[PDB]
Amino acid sequence: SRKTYTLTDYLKNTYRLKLYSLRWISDHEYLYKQENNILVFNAEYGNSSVFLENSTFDEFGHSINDYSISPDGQFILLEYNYVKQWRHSYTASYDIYDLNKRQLITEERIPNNTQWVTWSPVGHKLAYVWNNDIYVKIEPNLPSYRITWTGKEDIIYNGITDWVYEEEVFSAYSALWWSPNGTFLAYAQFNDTEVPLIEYSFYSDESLQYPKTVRVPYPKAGAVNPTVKFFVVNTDSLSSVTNATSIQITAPASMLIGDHYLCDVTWATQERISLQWLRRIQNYSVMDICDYDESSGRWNCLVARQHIEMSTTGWVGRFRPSEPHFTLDGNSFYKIISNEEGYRHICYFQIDKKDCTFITKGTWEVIGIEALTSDYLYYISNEYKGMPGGRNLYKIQLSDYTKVTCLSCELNPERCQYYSVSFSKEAKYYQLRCSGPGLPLYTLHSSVNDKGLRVLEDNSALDKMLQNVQMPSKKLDFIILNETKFWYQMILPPHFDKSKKYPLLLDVYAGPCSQKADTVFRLNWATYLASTENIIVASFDGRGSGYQGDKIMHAINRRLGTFEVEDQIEAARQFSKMGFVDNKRIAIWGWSYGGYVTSMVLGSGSGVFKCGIAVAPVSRWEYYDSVYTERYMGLPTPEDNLDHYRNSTVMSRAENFKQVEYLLIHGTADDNVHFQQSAQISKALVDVGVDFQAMWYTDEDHGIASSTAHQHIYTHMSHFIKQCFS
Amino acid sequence: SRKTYTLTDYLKNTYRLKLYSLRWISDHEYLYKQENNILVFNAEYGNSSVFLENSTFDEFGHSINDYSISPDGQFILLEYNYVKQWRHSYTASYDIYDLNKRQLITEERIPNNTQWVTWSPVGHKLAYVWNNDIYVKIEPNLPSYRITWTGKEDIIYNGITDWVYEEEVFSAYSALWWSPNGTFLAYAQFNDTEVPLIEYSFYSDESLQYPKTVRVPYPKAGAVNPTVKFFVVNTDSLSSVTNATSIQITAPASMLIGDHYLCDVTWATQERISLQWLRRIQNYSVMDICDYDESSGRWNCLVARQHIEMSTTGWVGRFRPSEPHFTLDGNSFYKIISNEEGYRHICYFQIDKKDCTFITKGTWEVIGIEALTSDYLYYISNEYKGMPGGRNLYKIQLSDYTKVTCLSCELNPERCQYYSVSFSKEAKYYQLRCSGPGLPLYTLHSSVNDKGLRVLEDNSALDKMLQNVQMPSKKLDFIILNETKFWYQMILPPHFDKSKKYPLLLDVYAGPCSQKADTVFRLNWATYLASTENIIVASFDGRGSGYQGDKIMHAINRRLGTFEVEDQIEAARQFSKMGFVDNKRIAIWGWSYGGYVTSMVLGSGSGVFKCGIAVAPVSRWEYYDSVYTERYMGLPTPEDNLDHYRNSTVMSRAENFKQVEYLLIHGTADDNVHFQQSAQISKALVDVGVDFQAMWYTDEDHGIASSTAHQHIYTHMSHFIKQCFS
Ligand SMILES: N[C@H]1CN(CCc2ccc3c(c2)OCO3)C(=O)C[C@@H]1c1cc(F)c(F)cc1F
Repeated sequence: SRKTYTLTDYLKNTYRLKLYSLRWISDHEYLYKQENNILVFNAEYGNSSVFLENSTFDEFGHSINDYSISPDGQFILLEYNYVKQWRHSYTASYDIYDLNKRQLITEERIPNNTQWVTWSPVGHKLAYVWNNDIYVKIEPNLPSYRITWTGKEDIIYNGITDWVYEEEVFSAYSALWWSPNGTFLAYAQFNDTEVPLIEYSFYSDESLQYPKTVRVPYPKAGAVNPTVKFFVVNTDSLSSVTNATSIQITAPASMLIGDHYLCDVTWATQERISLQWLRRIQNYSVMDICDYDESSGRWNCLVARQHIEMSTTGWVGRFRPSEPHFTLDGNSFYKIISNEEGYRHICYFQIDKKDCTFITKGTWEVIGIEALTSDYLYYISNEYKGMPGGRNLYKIQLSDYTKVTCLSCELNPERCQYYSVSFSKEAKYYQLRCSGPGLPLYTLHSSVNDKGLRVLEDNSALDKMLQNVQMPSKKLDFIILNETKFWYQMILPPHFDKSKKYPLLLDVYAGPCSQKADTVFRLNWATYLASTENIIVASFDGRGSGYQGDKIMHAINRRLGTFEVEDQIEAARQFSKMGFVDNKRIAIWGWSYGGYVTSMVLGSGSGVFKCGIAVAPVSRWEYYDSVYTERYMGLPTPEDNLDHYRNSTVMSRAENFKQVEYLLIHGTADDNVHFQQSAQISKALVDVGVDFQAMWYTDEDHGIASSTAHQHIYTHMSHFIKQCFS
Repeated sequence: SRKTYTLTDYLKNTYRLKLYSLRWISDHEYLYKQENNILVFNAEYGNSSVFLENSTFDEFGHSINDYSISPDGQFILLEYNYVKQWRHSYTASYDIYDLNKRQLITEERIPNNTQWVTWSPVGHKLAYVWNNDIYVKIEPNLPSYRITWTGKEDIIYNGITDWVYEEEVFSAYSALWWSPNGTFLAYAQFNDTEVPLIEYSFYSDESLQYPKTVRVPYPKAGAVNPTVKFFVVNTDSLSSVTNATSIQITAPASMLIGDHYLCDVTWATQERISLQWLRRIQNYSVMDICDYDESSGRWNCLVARQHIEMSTTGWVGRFRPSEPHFTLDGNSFYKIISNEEGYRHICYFQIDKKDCTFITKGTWEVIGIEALTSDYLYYISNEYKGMPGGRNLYKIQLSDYTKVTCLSCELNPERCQYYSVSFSKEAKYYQLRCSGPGLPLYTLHSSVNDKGLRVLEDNSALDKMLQNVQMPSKKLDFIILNETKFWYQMILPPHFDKSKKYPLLLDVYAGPCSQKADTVFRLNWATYLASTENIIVASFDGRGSGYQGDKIMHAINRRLGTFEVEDQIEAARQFSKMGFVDNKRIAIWGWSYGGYVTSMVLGSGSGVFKCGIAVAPVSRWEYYDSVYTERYMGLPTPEDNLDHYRNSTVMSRAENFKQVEYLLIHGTADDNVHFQQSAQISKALVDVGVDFQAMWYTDEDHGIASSTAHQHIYTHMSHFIKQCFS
């Protein structure tokens, strides 16, 4: 028949998925950015109007990669000169455009190289970080206010996170939090003074005669961590002559005793804020709730109003302890915690009551609390059809927990089993985002009746196109390892025939709380490998997996590099026994953590895999950051878990590579998983006399995402798998 | 028949070449180190005696990788704790053993981490460098004498060279020169204060958590060079309370005007020393001759006694201006300079006479002045049979230049056409070292009659072995490019048949003044490729080549990356037209400069080569050191030669790689040709969409010589060529 999904189709993106990215600016309207201009839509009827003309900035004399509209509708922050840094951080230039007088504000503008800018939740206030310091701008055109004075590049961070807090705990560059009505501005301060530095070369443009040495504060497992401090300033009592006074919120005592982290900050009310602290041994976490003392200016976190969240089987939280969701009066909150059975469900807390009440339960987990009203609590779980690789929106009645209602399950069971949601400001309207198993589907509904208002995007255009091509099929199912059931998924070739014996590629990640077997629709490298190369691309979620309860997830506690890789081999070993697998041609590949596992699996001497590809893998945990590695491995000291830190390296298995064909790929500018980790993998192989393929990607980081590097690395890998299979 | 020379034979060294390394300690005896003990031989009769028993140091409690016997016979310098640095430099610990009292001297011993140690030419004096400073030890057991006090790691070097002087001009770490009778000690001082640094990561042992950044003062083309100063101290007028006074010898004026180098120091007499200076534009070089002023302590280099050596066609000297050889009275000297016809021959100088007299002439060149007596001058040239890839020892009568006599030519024309020689102290005896075309042959002779005394080693043992194996044959011959003849050599497979069509590998180097076509016997990778894989491994010496006169050598002046690569293609293009070459399977590979050419050739779009391998190549000249690059390319400024610096990069040709199969190999710790150069080659290929193979060698430098890396890199390459050919 016609043609297949080729590699060029994947790299050149000839089949484009359509999205529908809207931005709720109220409880009735959302902004729908189009390529040229920005519209404004009326959720109820759908009528729309141009918010601002595409031509409006024709002669701005600068490319604008991003806009940001004040919660006022009164102003537009314009971002340009974007210069990416790490996964989330980056700097840019900003100009504020007045929608009132339609004038570009030119006085007291924001500095260039600003690290972070953000409006207050309600007016048109501004808080930005520049040179690691925090500034506040009560008016778009008024002089700025210095909040902090201790900023020092690479040493002291104010309002922005350092490398590890950004990547590991906050997953953001920003470390500042406005209060509900913009009155207060809370922020964190990080001190990297004694954090060791990671140094690597950056070659830059050909014209750069001498390579530069990039050095960033990065604590590797067991190293000295950055320290943290919290402050809350009053953006209403700030002069222009006085130095704004930032009130510090310290403690708790149970955390000050030793190395700790600040893992969450969520405002309860106009004057109440909650902080969540975590010990370096991510076993024990403490949440404090502080009130602003009217006639003292300070903040008081009452003991008795704090809640301890710990774990005897593993660490706290999937990645970081859950986020609390406070009721209007802030006198109580809902948050996802682990079950007495080990399943993450919603617990209802009274700020001054020690015990909470689980409102949900069962052998499934609540992914996330999406919205809260005085009436209902909207959450997303994988309860439906009892399959953890699904996602549906549910709403539970706060008056009767017995009354839980799924709002996505039946909308279109055939095409959608994986939703994500986006509510308007008061949760009066919401947009459901279906991403599989069929083509992505975007629709709008209203919370009063959960009535379907209309389809925002059905990817019909993409569909029309995809019928002229032999697409691969996806099978989501499970197998049974001694009692427990583990899910897997296989990307099957067009006209798949269970009679024939296909070569198999095991796409692996297997990180703690990961999930490679789901119902999401994807047009990636696997699509091609199956559509054109007729290769089955499988994925198995074994011990360590997430969203299935701690008994499975914490299985690899203080024991990384064990069961999760062991089960990957087990899965393949079974896949081959299913009759449509040529057990003579079974390969495995993964990126990041998946690269670590690929290597561990190829070095297991299992004999199951013929060849494999590791892309930017981890070779030994003492090389990765503290926050991540220690959450699962504890500390690398002989009193804690050093022995296992040593038993789970890749180099220690080098000898067993004699039996396989291996391809090691790593970007030289990887700040996350340092090139060092692969430099130690190759050295071990060379010392053992093992031949293998290699490929470095100069100036590329953990993503190898630049246009040319991306197309280059998949082409190289495609050849590799073809060679190993044909 | 039996078997072939396999890859394992090459890597595991199953067929060992025998040598005969002796050390003349007089004009009648030499020391012959054996594995266990050290013997002493009587050149005349051959009788020998044990100089020191192998057991003598059984319980020294340290492995000794090297000995050094005083020109006294009285002492033995013992080297241990060897820690290699660059190509020549390294540090070690030293203990001196007294052969008189057979006692290990324990007082005032030499410091650990000593950079360089050396005896005086006659007694048992010692001069060593430690922490970049010079110390002198008049007695093995007496307190040391600080000569210099300005030493500063990576900034100021005293008595030892910095990176570039070591690698480029002196080809040694040592920068100190004793006078004939040990009275005076001359030394150079280098200042790297403003030399930019090259920085790269060194990952070290797996246990090293954070990679270290190695940084060394390295001037790249056009960068700021180190500056130099010369001093001569009197090791006889040194107290133990006073700070030794070092008299500086400066100028010349014609050199102080701008950037210059110190390219040679050779003592004439007990009180006379000669220095050779070279301008940064290695066009013009000045030799000063200085005498020690008896009643003034200072040194005077008389103008009038200095000689200018320049060149209008190219640079001065093959690599650095030749070394002068003074007559006993130091009132005249012989040195190899370029002919008026462009051929390097011996010129006779009177220290105060401007013009010299050429004693040799012809269309061949004098390789080197080996020995000088009041009677004859012994030199080595490639005059015999008129083939520049040969080497023979000649002696010319100083009384009649008409009387030149070859001393090696006829000894064994069949087996030996490439000799090197080693004279006893007074040139009363000499050892000839034949290294091809047959098996290496070592013999001893006496200068009075040039009588053959006896064979020292004939590699009979290796010969007996090699007859049980199908060895490859070597053909040395030339072709004719418009008038001129250029030599080539081919390593032919056993039972070669000019009827059959063999795949061909072009082994290339082609650096300025290089010579890949010679008559030397070698057991290397080529041996295997031909003996077992039946692949012809050729080598062609075209424009740029050396030992054939400047018309050929200076052809690539200020024009690297042009003719020398062009002719490599030309040679292959002819080789294919010789009927025993499968022009469908022609490959090319090279290391260093040969890697640069391989890349330039593969990016020429010639279509002649199918595949190729570049090992640690140079991609663009602005990346290599100043001294080397500028000697051939001038300065990278728009007023000099920047345009061509830019036209000869490898990246600029990236596009044309679409047509070939390429393998890029580079060591990550290469301090010479920085990994940067290949990081820029791969980046260019990725940006152009070209697929290729790669392989980095973690912690290996320009040599990739460590045991495991060495065996690893040839195995990988062997597979590559086989894939490309079979
Ligand atoms: N660097 C890790 C970051 N991360 C957690 C992100 C996150 C933070 C906060 C949060 C989250 C998720 O959900 C809710 O709140 C990961 O998921 C994996 C990342 C990883 C693992 C490896 F082993 C690698 F080698 C390389 C690598 F980047």
